Amino acid sequence: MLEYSELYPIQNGHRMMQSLDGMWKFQFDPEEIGEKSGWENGLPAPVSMPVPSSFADFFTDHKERDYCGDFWYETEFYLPAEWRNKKIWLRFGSITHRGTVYCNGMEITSHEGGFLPVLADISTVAKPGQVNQVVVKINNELNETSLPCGATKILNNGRKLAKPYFDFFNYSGLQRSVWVIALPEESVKDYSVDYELCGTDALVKYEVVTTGEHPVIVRLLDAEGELVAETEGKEGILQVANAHLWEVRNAYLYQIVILITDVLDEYREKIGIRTVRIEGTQILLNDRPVYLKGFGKHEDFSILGRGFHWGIVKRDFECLKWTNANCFRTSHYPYAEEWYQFADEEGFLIIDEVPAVGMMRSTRNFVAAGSGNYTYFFEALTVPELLKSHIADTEEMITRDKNHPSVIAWSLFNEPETITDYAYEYFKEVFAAAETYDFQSRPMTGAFEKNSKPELCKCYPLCDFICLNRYYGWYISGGPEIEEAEELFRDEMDRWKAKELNVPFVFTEFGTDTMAGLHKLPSIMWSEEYQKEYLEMNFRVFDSYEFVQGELAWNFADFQTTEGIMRVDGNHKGVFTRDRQPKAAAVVFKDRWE
Amino acid sequence: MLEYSELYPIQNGHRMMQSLDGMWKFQFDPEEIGEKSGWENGLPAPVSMPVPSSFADFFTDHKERDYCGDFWYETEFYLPAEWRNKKIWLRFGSITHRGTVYCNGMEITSHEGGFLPVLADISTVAKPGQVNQVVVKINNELNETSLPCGATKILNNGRKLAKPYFDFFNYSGLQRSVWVIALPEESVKDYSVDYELCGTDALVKYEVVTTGEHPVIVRLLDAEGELVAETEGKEGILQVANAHLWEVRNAYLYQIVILITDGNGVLDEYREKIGIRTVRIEGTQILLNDRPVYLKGFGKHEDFSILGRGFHWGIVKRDFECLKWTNANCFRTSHYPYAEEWYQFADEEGFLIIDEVPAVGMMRSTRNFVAAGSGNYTYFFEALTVPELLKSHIADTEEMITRDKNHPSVIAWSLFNEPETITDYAYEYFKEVFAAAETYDFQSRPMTGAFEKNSKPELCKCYPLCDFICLNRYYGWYISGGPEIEEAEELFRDEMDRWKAKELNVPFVFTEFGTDTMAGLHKLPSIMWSEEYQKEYLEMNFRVFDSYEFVQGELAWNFADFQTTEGIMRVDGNHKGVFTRDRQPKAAAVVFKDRWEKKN
Ligand SMILES: [Cl-]
Ligand SMILES: [Cl-]
Repeated sequence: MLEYSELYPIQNGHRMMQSLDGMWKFQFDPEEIGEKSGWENGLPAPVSMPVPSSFADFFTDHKERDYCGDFWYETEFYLPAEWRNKKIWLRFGSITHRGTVYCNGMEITSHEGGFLPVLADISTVAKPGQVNQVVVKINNELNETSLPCGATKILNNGRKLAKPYFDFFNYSGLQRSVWVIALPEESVKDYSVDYELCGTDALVKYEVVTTGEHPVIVRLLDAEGELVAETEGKEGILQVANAHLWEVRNAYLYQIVILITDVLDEYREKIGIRTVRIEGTQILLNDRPVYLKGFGKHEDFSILGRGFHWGIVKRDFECLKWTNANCFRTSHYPYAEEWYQFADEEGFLIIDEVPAVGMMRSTRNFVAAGSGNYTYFFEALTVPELLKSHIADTEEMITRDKNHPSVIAWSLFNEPETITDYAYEYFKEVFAAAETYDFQSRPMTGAFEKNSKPELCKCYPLCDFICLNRYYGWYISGGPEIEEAEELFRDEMDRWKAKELNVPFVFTEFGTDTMAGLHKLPSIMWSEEYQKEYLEMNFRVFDSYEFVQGELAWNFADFQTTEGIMRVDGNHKGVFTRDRQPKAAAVVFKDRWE
Repeated sequence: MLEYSELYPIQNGHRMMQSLDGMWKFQFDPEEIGEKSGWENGLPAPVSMPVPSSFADFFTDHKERDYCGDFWYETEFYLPAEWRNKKIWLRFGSITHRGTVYCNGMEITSHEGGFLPVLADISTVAKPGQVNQVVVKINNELNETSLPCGATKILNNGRKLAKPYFDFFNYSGLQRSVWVIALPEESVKDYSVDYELCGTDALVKYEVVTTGEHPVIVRLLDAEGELVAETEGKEGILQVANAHLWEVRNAYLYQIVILITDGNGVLDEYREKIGIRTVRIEGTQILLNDRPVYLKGFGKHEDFSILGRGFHWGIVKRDFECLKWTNANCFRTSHYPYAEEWYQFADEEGFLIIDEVPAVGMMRSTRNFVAAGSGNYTYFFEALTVPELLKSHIADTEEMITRDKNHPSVIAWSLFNEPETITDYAYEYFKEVFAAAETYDFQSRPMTGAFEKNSKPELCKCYPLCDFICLNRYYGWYISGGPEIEEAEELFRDEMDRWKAKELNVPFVFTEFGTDTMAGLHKLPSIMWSEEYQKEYLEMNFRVFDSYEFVQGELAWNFADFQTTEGIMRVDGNHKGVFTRDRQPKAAAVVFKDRWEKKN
């Protein structure tokens, strides 16, 4: 279990917080001489770099956009003098992909994983009342011992080029907000809630972790601040009579309030009373079935790359609502915590995905996810280091996101090898670990490439429901062969039906690249009309199987990828353009999903 | 003299700040009932709204995008206990266009002007160690008594529709960051610096304004932190030996430090970075640090996909990397003061700025870009609304100058863009604006504005007031375009020959010239709207500029495609950008890069 708290920062009497967002100093370190040359003390010749954002798309030259290797940030903040006697942490929403944090010259901690928060305890070096310095050494290379997976090519000048095993640009930097926070010396470290429904009434079971021994009181407030339940102890049950349940696209948020007393700490968070259970082939939310309708997405916008902005969230949610979606998948990595906060208010359902993408050794991975070629990926001697990373990223993800009502499943892989017992052994461990970290035991899943065929795949028995990525009519029998493609699709769904697994299937990826404004009569692959015809055919197949309980189309919006001959300025399978405007097919979803 | 400080917020022991950026609560008020119905105490049915951002582009239906009238924002912040016995202010970078601030139920203050900071003293109503509430009524209508000017149509169902007299979309709301801050009870309110060059040495003349009577000392620190000058007094001269001047695209910044002292103690401390440099017009020449400068760059807009005018540092970083690749040294803040961060960063990068008050649309026309050369006068400055418009024009000027005057990057004030000037009612109007501006600026730096074609040499009455003359011309586009471009050139030269013959002996800058250019539209031979036509229009206008000794700058229109109100002459905004709205370059962007690499 973890040496820090994953809880979002708040500001009350006992807990303080100050934003470090703004313009930082930035400098590339291509010869990797920073540590030995005093950069922990300040950067020798930096530039200005916005935070949060991704560094790549600001520059005007290739070597800098495509930089791969070591690079540094530095900034300076004044701590209020009133934060003596408090524990003081730096909280980075993310450090992509790995980094060591230095503060006032001292190395505080290093982290691996570029999509989950990083906590640095600077209590012993922070100078309250004075100006303080923070310096972060970051690395954005890809390998097969960390997620997401890939490789690093050295070119003739010795400069490094990222060669990912995934299909999305390797944005990196400090992409999410950065805080400095003050906690009490005895503090709430973690807590977990589970829900039971008793007719109209409800139980909120909870457990609490603290950095101390003092008694804990837990209060639960309704939307208007009035009290509805109170229990003493670090373990308890809250009784909410005539409970107001969090519903799909109709949220109700209670407020939990955790206290440590003699009052030493207070933590407050919005939660939603709802239950998630798989009965047979159905997904039950509050004991009634739900059908998932929505999109795979990316944290991706012009200029900012993966940088968080609230304006992107607002628009992306006003578009999801306009299509009448109810659900999205945080593909292929946990998002910024603000996305889940807002999903909670709006009643969207989230499949939360750990970044286990790239577990097949292929640099053009999307044509290759149906080629039939096994890459011997889980037979290699780096696999134990990889497994340790994957489990640690699952643990940090679940701890961070488990108390959001919108999060209803965990996706623990996208398009890996599953056709050999080497991969069963691997994934069995991962699921085992995820089952222990989630106090609610909500459904665990992953998304399968076409190569994980019903006859050969070893891993679908680990899944509570099964997610399929399928491109019938695009990478398989596309264009004039599109009727062959429908058959082949039905052929496979027939074989899955024949297995009588009695579990739900969700299509988590299907789509066509579509250039906005390419019209052709008759339609051709890449036009707007072909996208509509494609979707109308996948819909017919989905609607032919009682156990298909969900469609998450790929993608919500055009996004940026590694450049290559099959990628025309990124990936054009969006239903919206990258500036968040709808292609002709968005209307297809809107109508179907009403 | 203003009842508050325009000084950007800092965080030291004496001064603390807290950001309120985030999701605020938002609610439209089409019936205009919020105050009588208690919205000052919280909104009844809100939705969430990013701050900073313009609200318009988030929504999916026209009624909300095109909303005009009253609308309300609300949030809640915790004030640390330790801020008892401090003066506590809310500081909005901007409230667009007018608004009334409420804090814990109480009307604190009102403000008119959508593009400069709003300061609201909440010291008597703030509750430290408790959670506090802010609520703002905003109105984004346009009128003829405030800037920028327009009108307001009432549709048949009672809906208000904005009808601006300007060519940009009427984005509005809380478009810039918002802070709550704590100041000392005796604080630095204001300061001003002027400079004189003394060979290897330099003088920094200054003056400080405080809110009490304890004494001031002023320190000056070089770039590396070391003390290079010190002076007691609220008015002084700092003596910098072996000064590092601030130079175009080669910036050096000192830190100035202003203390209010209680003998051996410190009451207040303010620090800003500044840059020693001098600006002077000598004849037809624009002298920076005693050498001539040719202005090369762009008129810009605070504009970006989804965010509207919302401020983001990444828009800044990208926009400056593009300006550097272009080899520009200049830009004008058309047509309103920008977020302060823009100027802070121009100081680090050494760009020259022309700072523009929002005095645009002073001529009644709703399709006003076909009408800046039409020849039709609209009696704009004889209306009885004009004395009110003058007062808020001066008020915005004083507020812009007080805010921006200490940036090295700011070399001149633009006080109008394309107004009617062919009339003595207009001379009498602008004599007052300029007289006002002269007083608020401690550096008496150059004042100008930008003239439409309508303001001909023989008819214009306002160019005498200008230390240099900015022209917006579109010969080869709105006038005599496409096949007739040969004629557009002779017409252009004929106008310039008349300016020449006046022998005014002042510098002329071209602040607008451009062609709508659709990215990707290629024609051989070229046609108006093709990328090829943009390049040729430009090569033509450069030949004209270069024929006149007194032309000393060229700011092309626009850096980037930007959003306007819609209509038949506007294909999803304005397409005179040299870059796209997503900040990639059309073919005429290298025309600039090459010309400007090889100028000075
Ligand atoms: Cl290059
Ligand atoms: Cl509509």
